[PDB]
Amino acid sequence: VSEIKTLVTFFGGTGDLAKRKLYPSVFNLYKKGYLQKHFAIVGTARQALNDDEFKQLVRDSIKDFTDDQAQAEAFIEHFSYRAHDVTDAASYAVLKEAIEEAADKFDIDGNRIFYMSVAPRFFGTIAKYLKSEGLLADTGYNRLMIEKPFGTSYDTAAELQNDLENAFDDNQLFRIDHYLGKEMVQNIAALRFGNPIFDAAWNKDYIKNVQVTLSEVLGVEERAGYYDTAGALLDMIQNHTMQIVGWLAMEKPESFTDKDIRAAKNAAFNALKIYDEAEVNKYFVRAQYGAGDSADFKPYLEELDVPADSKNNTFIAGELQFDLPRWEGVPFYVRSGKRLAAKQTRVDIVFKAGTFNFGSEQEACEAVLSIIIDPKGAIELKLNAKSVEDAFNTRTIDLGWTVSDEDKKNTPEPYERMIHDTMNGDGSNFADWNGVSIAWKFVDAISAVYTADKAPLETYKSGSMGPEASDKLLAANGDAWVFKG
Amino acid sequence: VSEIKTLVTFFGGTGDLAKRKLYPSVFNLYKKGYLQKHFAIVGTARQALNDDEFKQLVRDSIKDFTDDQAQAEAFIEHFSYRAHDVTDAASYAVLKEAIEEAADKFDIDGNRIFYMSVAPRFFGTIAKYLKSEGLLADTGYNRLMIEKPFGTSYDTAAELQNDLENAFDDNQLFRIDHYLGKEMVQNIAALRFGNPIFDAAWNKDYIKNVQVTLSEVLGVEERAGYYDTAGALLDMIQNHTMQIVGWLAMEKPESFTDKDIRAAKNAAFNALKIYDEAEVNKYFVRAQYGAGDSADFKPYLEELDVPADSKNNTFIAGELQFDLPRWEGVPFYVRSGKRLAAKQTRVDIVFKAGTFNFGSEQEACEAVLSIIIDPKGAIELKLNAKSVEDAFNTRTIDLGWTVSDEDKKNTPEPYERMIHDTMNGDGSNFADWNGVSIAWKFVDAISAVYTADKAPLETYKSGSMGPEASDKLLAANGDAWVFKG
Ligand SMILES: NC(=O)c1ccc[n+]([C@@H]2O[C@H](COP(=O)([O-])OP(=O)(O)OC[C@H]3O[C@@H](n4cnc5c(N)ncnc54)[C@H](OP(=O)(O)O)[C@@H]3O)[C@@H](O)[C@H]2O)c1
Ligand SMILES: NC(=O)c1ccc[n+]([C@@H]2O[C@H](COP(=O)([O-])OP(=O)(O)OC[C@H]3O[C@@H](n4cnc5c(N)ncnc54)[C@H](OP(=O)(O)O)[C@@H]3O)[C@@H](O)[C@H]2O)c1
Repeated sequence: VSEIKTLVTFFGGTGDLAKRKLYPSVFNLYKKGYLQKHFAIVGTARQALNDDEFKQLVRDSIKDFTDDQAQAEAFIEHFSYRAHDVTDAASYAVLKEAIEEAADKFDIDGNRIFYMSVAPRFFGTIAKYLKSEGLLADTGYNRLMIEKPFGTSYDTAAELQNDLENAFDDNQLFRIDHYLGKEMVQNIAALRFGNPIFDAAWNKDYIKNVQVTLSEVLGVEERAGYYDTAGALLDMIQNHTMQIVGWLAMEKPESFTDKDIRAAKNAAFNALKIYDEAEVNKYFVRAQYGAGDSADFKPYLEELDVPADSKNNTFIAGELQFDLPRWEGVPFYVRSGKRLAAKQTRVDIVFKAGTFNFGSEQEACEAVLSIIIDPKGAIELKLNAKSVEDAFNTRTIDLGWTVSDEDKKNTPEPYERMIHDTMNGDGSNFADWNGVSIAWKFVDAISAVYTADKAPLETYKSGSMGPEASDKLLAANGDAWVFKG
Repeated sequence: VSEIKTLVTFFGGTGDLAKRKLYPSVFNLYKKGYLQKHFAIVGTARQALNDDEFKQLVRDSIKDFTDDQAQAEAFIEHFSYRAHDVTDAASYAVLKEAIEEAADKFDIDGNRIFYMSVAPRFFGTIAKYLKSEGLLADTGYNRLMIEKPFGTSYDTAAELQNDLENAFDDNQLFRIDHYLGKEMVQNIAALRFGNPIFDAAWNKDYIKNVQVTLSEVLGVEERAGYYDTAGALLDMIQNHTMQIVGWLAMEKPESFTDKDIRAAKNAAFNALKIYDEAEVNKYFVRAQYGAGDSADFKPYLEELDVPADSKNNTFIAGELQFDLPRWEGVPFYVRSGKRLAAKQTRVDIVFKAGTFNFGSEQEACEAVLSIIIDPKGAIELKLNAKSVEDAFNTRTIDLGWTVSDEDKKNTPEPYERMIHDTMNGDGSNFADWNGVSIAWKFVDAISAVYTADKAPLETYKSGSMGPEASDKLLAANGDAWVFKG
């Protein structure tokens, strides 16, 4: 396999994410032979540790992924550390020095990746100092990996983007969204464009509606502190759901290059309808989970640290509309919520029923293409066939495929994939500025109605798939949620 | 369920087919409540039996399908018999009498079905006498069920048709072909017309080639006496294969009525290309099985009662061409043979690979829709998806569906279905004159080249899928057999 020559700096190197997810992911790239001799990893945080102590931290982090002791040690030898406060400009001179020493020791010409595994408030600060204090390489590339979230409204995101653009171009920004790094999400484009029978049918003349579900069975848990201010709207819709929808609604690209894929996705995003107060009440539904059918399934307001006057949404369902010729009249239904009937991330594409008359009692129903992303990768195609009756009649049958154990074994973790894509300079599995800003504009419009309490807050029994208003939404267009639980 | 009022006469009533297949099939229709009070079954043959003895014959025939003794006896009470020689005109007066007595006893107004379970040489004779001797009902319908074969060449079939048309119209003729009475064969039209994504793709712009396989693992066995003069050509191709192809190549009908289905099938049959000597050598392959990989798999010439100078075909493979806009440039490959790798009756529809460039090492292959009819009903769709690799690449995955045990339990035997369809007057699962005559014209053209030895006779190892010439045939158009064994 070909060698990747790169120098990666991990801000928040002693963090939980760094030791649980980042280091093991990088180790994997080394095991596969992508990282060989010309690469270095510089960790940093305020904690005063020397190179040996940091190496031991990394050693303990990759412990459970070690087979060959020699292999582990050869990898660990590529790490170095430097204590540093991100708010102290002068202190950046010390980190600059460590970076240059590492590049010398391992002979790396530029090719720097900066990973921000720190609190969101530091994002803009760090980027500006990388530029002003001279940490950016003058050779090769310079890429920034920004952890979530990327803003909390269009305004803040716009501000962050502005600060980031001081030192980087948008094509150098890699916003983390682990859902886009999921293997099955990447199968959408393959199924669509790789098969003419689907490619030709991916439009208003064959599709009736598209449904995206991101259900969870757990509740707010110990995360009340954050969740109460975010809700399903900011925690699941704005980011994960919107980006999955981007893959589904995109135009057919000129080629499969990241640049062309983004242009095709943006054509869709730019045609998305932004709702006013009236439209929000008509096309969206917000809810909060009530009691379950036992006692441990307590209502959201009775959860720990939840203000008894919280009107936070633990569920969102809504209809999206694209003003593009291929999607004219095709609603895109989305829904995500806590304490629902099942944990599942799926896409259901409902095809219009055919008008051929068999003269049978039961006529042709709608065919459905389902792509289950979580918990296990699956693809199902519900088609119309002949029923086993004496008289000719139709029925639906399901053609299915499931990921094999061998498949599961070879599938890279989402973080490995994302770091690897960044080293490659491949932006196809990453949201760009345009897609993110539009996602924010769309969501802000809804938020405004919610914080101003200009829309009802619904309730639903824990364990159900949501309030009846969710079904009322689809019924208005003669549609129904495919996944019932 | 609604009651069927009918009087059925079984010529060859004491025959093997009558007691093994016919009577139990009719009994089933009674168990389901289709046959109630107004129906009678008149059996006939030369053997001198009285009504009691025939009833006992029927009793022993349905023995293994009895649960309720009372039910069995109520059914048996509807049977009567009359000794009769089909070559003796005068003797028909005696059968006429028995038929009219049965109609009185059970109050049946016309609605007569005559089943010919006798030797083929009697077919024309029986029909002519039914007319001249007055056995046809003057009220209701009169339908004739002709067992196989329907001729041995276009000439003989044309002669038989002429004799049959003395007393019946073609719409009253029901030619038996148990393959058309198979549940899965009837699922073709449902899959195609019931699903717009397939309906719209069932033409030259999406399909590369269609393949029909009717393989068997057994050899000529004890059937040398008949087989040696027929071959795979007359035994499997002319009848079974041609009619399955009819379902596949038909135009889209105006409605799903038997009349419209036949008109749509005939549009295809009429556009079928009849081959000359040159084309036969170029588009067809005849072979005979050689030795296997043990000793019990002896060559065809070493089979019992096989003339050491036999050039009989135990395998046929060929390309069919339809001169219709929807099939322009689309070859239909067919193959059937003995001592092949596996017993299987299937249809494989190869879709043209897409031209979208992923920039991957492995580009999009051809999608395949497979319909397995025998031994177990199955439907598979091979599609292009993303491979589980670090770099984006494509692979094919299989979406499958299999008939459930409950399905198998409810599926009517082919004979039950055929008799039931005849009582209903439904000709959709039956070949009409036009389809049969064209099938004969097509086959005769090939036969002529074979009996005149103007084409090579190939050889193949028992257990293989046929001679290499079979593969050479598809390779000429850049195609390959999907089912490898
Ligand atoms: N872990 C998860 O599962 C997860 C999942 C999704 C998203 N994320 C995101 O990843 C980022 C951090 O996650 P985490 O779980 O790893 O958090 P964490 O345990 O709190 O780690 C914070 C890191 O930042 C360092 N730090 C604090 N203040 C600093 C400063 N003033 N200057 C320099 N370094 C400073 C800390 O080291 P010192 O205290 O020694 O300075 C520590 O290494 C956040 O953006 C979070 O949203 C995490
Ligand atoms: N059984 C199978 O699996 C099978 C499968 C496919 C097709 N078929 C077709 O079904 C037909 C017969 O099959 P089979 O297996 O049932 O044969 P079979 O046992 O030979 O029966 C022949 C019947 O014809 C009667 N018969 C003979 N000569 C007659 C005459 N001169 N007048 C009146 N009746 C006469 C016989 O009764 P008498 O001798 O007492 O007159 C007997 O009942 C054939 O066309 C065959 O091709 C059979």
